[PDB]
Amino acid sequence: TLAARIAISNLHKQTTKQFSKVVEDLYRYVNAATGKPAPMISDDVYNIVMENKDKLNSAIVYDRDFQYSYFGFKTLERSYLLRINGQVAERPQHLIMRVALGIHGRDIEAALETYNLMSLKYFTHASPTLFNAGTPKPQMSSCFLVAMKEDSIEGIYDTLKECALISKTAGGIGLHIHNIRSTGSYIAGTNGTSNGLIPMIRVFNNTARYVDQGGNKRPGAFALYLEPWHADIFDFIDIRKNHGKEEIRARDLFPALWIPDLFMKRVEENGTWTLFSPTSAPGLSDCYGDEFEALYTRYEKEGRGKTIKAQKLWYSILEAQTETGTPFVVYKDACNRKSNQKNLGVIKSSNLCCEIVEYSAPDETAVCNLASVALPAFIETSEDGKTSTYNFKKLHEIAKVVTRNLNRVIDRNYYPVEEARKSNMRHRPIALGVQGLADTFMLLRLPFDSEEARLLNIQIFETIYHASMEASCELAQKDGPYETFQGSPASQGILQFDMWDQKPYGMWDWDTLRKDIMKHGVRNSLTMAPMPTASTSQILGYNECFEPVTSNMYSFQVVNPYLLRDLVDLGIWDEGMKQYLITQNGSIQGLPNVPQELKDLYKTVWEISQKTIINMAADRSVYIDQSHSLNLFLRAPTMGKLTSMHFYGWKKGLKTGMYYLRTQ
Amino acid sequence: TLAARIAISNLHKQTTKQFSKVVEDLYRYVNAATGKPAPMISDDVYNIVMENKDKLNSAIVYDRDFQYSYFGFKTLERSYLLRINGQVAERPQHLIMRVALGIHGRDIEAALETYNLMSLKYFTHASPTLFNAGTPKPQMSSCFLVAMKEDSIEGIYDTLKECALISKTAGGIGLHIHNIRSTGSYIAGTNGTSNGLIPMIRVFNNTARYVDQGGNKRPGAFALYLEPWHADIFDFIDIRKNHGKEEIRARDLFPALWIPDLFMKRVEENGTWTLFSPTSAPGLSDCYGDEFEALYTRYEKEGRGKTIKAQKLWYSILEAQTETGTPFVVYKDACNRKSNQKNLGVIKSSNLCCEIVEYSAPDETAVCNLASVALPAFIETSEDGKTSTYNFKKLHEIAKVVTRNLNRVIDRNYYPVEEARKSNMRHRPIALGVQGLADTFMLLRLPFDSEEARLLNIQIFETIYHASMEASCELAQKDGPYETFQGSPASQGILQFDMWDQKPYGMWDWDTLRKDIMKHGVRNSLTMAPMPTASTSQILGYNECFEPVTSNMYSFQVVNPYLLRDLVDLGIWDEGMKQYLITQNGSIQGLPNVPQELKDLYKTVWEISQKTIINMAADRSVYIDQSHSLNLFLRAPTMGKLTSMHFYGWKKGLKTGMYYLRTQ
Ligand SMILES: Nc1nc2c(ncn2[C@H]2C[C@H](O)[C@@H](COP(=O)(O)OP(=O)(O)OP(=O)(O)O)O2)c(=O)[nH]1
Ligand SMILES: Nc1nc2c(ncn2[C@H]2C[C@H](O)[C@@H](COP(=O)(O)OP(=O)(O)OP(=O)(O)O)O2)c(=O)[nH]1
Ligand SMILES: Nc1ncnc2c1ncn2[C@@H]1O[C@H](COP(=O)(O)OP(=O)(O)O)[C@@H](O)[C@H]1O
Ligand SMILES: Nc1ncnc2c1ncn2[C@@H]1O[C@H](COP(=O)(O)OP(=O)(O)O)[C@@H](O)[C@H]1O
Ligand SMILES: [Mg+2]
Ligand SMILES: [Mg+2]
Repeated sequence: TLAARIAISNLHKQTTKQFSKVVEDLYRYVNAATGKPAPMISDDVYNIVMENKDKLNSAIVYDRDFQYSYFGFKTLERSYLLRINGQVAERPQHLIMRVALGIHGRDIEAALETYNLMSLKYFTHASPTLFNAGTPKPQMSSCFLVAMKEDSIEGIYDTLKECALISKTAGGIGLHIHNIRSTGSYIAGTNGTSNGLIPMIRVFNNTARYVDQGGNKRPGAFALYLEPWHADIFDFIDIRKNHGKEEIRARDLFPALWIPDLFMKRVEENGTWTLFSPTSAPGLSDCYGDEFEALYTRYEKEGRGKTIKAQKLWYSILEAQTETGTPFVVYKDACNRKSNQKNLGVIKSSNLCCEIVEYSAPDETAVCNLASVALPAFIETSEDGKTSTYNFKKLHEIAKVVTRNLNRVIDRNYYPVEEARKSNMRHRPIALGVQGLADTFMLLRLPFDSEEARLLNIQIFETIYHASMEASCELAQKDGPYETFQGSPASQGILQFDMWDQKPYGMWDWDTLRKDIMKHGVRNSLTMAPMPTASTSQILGYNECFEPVTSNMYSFQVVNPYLLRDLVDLGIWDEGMKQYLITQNGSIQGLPNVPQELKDLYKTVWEISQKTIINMAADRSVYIDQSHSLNLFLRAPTMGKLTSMHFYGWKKGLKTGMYYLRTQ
Repeated sequence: TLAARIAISNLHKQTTKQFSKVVEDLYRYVNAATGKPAPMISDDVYNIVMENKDKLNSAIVYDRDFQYSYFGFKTLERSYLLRINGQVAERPQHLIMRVALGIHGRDIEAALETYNLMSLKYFTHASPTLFNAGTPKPQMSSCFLVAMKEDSIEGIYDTLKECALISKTAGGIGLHIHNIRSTGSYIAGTNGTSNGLIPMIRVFNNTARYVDQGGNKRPGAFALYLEPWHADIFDFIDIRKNHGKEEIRARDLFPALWIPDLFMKRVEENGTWTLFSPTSAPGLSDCYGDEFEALYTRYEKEGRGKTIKAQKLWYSILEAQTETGTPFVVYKDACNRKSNQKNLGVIKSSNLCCEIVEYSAPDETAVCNLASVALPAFIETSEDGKTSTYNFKKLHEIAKVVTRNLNRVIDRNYYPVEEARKSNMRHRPIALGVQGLADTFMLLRLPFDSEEARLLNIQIFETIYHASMEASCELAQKDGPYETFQGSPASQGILQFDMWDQKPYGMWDWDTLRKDIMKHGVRNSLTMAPMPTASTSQILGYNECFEPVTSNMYSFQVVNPYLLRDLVDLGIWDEGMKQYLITQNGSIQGLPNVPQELKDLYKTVWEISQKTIINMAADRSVYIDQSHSLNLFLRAPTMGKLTSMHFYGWKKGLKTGMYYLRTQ
């Protein structure tokens, strides 16, 4: 609580103050053990700082280093602040300014604006952008979607190499493997027999452990995508199980289902499902919707696969999620039907955290650059105040700033492999998200499940999508649309919510925007993909992304600051209530002397109906370009509950039915 | 014993008889599950059989199918005889003829000669040649030596792919990794820190399990080579240990030491040894001898590494061999100093079984094609007889036949990767070996450790080397020397034994041969590499390669046929002696009523002095081009014993000090 203004003070004492000097130290750094010059700032950002040192040096407000809570600062200290000899060289303000310069280059005024907005916590960029912006090979991208190059040892190992090269410089990976022939399929060149996915997965698994994001940084992180008809599907979904048969597990990877509607239809009808090897039943990953169903159905009649009962696979899916939190679930038809990149071809996968939906192929590895807007920063106490209100106007303004940021990142990025550069330069996607929706709702006195919260959620996501497309239309006016604009839904005036066949809420003028996009283009094929903010939310001191809090009382013991305020304000906060909190896993329900309104406001995710989560996810989804990383939380899980959740999500038209399933 | 002329009879009944018809069945075969034409004979060998069916069909003697003992036939049945639908289609004679045609093509008379000699068991070819000769992509090579392409993720994964592609089509691999920076070395592109060899080994390990020699054929089989100065050396040697720390072991691979003399010198002097990362101490793998010692010594003074006591590494080497049989030991200086390929550059590794010594680099993967001569087939009962004698003249004749065979294999081979083709076409090495030396010695009434045996060993290897170079000089006269002949020791008249600074035994006219090689060249850079014959020896029914028997009584219980003969001939073979054999692990020493001469003749390897093995290995080594796969066998092992063995071998100038160390 106070140990923050204590440990930040210590860094100040143990660090150089003047920004242009820290930059000098970074830039002139030599790796001692090898005596090699190891500059930690690009030449270009170095020169820019030296030619602007007074302006740059004087713009920085180090008081702002005290915006960070204790965990936030320590998060910054451990992994983000550049170090010289195991000693931290950057103060948080310094990091921020390096990033704003990393992103903006010669445009100093744009860099100053980003410095102010980030230092004041209106928004942040994703971890890799913070780690690497303004450094010599700035790999600022968070996400890569990799296509298995070919069903051959040559393509498998070309793919493995690619993944290694990517993991080297710190992305997370989604990799689709639908085209690999299954167990027992014939191998012609040697008259042999395939052992299927598992032994191939195990090679990728080891690669992930080996290539730890730059040498002792973080284990490689790959999610694998598979359509539920693949004949190896039962072992794939179990890849994370704790119990026996070590040679058949792949514990360092994450399995994801790329589900066609037909699977769901068959599950609900209590029908049959057919398992195929892709050699016997080709092209299934390369179509979707009615076209997929006609193709699948024919192959199924032609006897080309093995028939089981659908509900047998399902029950196994459900078992695996209950035990491991995986596999993830992303609906292939929804993704494909409702994607502005549909003119590129069929989208075969999502990504490590199920927010990105972008087209990939053997020659194109889809990329995304991310940032998240801090939703609390736009609450103003009103002019009388106390009403508090929500400044949608400023939100719109900042989302436009961040849009332009993520666009510069595209052009200034170092891409690990050529397949990533080719994709990104062509198609130009970007990913805006949010953090602290829970905090916003709290501050404003709205319960998560309330109709008021429902409305705010809709308006926030409408404003972010509108702002991002407005900014992207602006950039297309200056710089031209992205190469692949023509033929896109957006070129026809079909925007995300149109694809859900809905009217927009209408807080913004979508018609003028649409008129404008049709005439001038947009600069980015996609703009929205709300992400977990698993790390960045913790730097800023807010609840991750768009989920309710999991607990009003984490563990160092820290009680929800909004709840604490309230308890003291009511003459009820004593030792007998702090007790009823570490024991109650952070709940206040049923608790004796506590007003109903606080109970309704400080509900945990474990106490909110997942029908409420799904509904709200489905509401904002009309304003999301890509998808979003929808964690599901079940207290006492049953197959019946799990089933109704997936199905409710599925019939709502979600793209990401489920990220992790969390239990207790 | 009789179950052989029973199970062979059954195959006959269950197989088609006429050779050209089995060929027809093979050639017209369709993979049923996929309906793809899967011809199991090349077009070229098919056409040859059809244009010569009477001659081919009538030359075959199916009585010869009864040359094979019971284990031999079953070995053939399980893995070698081509199958159509899980049913064996080839009789052994058929296999033999396919191979002779696979090797010889249009030269029918050469094919007939090879058919007679193989069917009559004068010699055989190595497993891959038997599996694949005359099939559509005939990969007949047994050995590949792979250079780690570069100290980078790009080169590591290009290497991994290469190994996969090779393993696909059934070779064994030696891979040298001396150039990979060790644990804690700096990584510049990302300001990180290396985790060294182990996590990289684990990726190769998984690849070996995955790529099982054509799809369900046999696990991948890789040996790794490392010079004992590499800073990761303590964990490398322990890679096969059974006990804890699973993440640090690599149990599906085999570690091999590539030892400079200096290591040994330092061990014996009780001196220091210095551990380096190759980034801090470059070029050590790229020189040998005095040049290596001056370079190593300087780096060691310049403080570039970590200093320990030599005997600490050694003791650990010795511990690991005691427990796992590994690491193998091959002396880098001996290999390099005494190699006809020395004009190519520094040889950085041996192979999976430590018999091959060939140059490899990022663009050249050394290859070898193998065959073994059955030493027993050249015993004739003499003209009066009973003396038995040894027909050195026929041995010479057959070795010349096999030389020409292995040369055609080179030209007719399908190479899995371009690096293997480039090497093999340039340099053209080949590998002759032997099987049943133990049987030969027995039949002839010579104890393994006798002076008579010593002499025969010297003469056999002299005759094989002479014959092989004679034949290879013949081919150079027709076809030109191999591309890289000029500048070689052999081009200067320096033959293997010259490099040991020895005179040849002189049973053959080496001077005329030398005159001839100097004028005309040889077709192959190398010709001799006696191999384990771990499988092929068992097909023919003889003791593997050049080792004494391990036991006069294996397990189906089978007693040494030469010993059995003797016991019945002496009125001593009863139930009380068969007993003293299953219990005595197959020994006859100390046994009451048994003549001294039989005790001396039927000594086990466990009862022969390893000084005798080393001596005899050192004797024949002067006639070996490459090296040979020298297993060592110790009853009750101690550090002192193990040490004197390695050192005695080392001072004898051996190339392969040790293959496996076997214990009990
Ligand atoms: N376990 C195992 N799997 C293999 C092996 N070789 C290939 N595979 C798998 C990898 C691919 O999914 C599939 C086909 O591999 P390739 O395309 O390299 O085989 P190839 O072109 O020789 O035969 P094809 O014409 O594709 O049937 O079989 C092997 O040696 N062991
Ligand atoms: N554990 C781990 N090892 C790595 C990683 N990246 C590279 N290595 C190892 C593999 C090589 O032995 C060595 C050098 O790798 P690279 O040549 O790909 O690194 P780079 O060229 O970026 O840096 P350099 O100039 O070579 O120091 O470090 C990593 O992300 N994790
Ligand atoms: N452990 C990880 N290693 C590498 N990349 C990751 C990891 N966790 C998340 N990512 C990448 O960052 C993206 C967004 O994740 P998020 O948790 O919002 O990241 P952060 O908050 O660290 O910026 C994911 O889609 C994924 O590609
Ligand atoms: N398990 C194996 N897998 C692949 N190759 C092997 C294996 N064992 C031996 N080899 C290859 O064959 C060579 C000679 O071995 P040997 O035991 O004489 O083979 P074989 O008797 O089967 O022909 C070795 O140097 C190695 O490269
Ligand atoms: Mg193929
Ligand atoms: Mg490098």
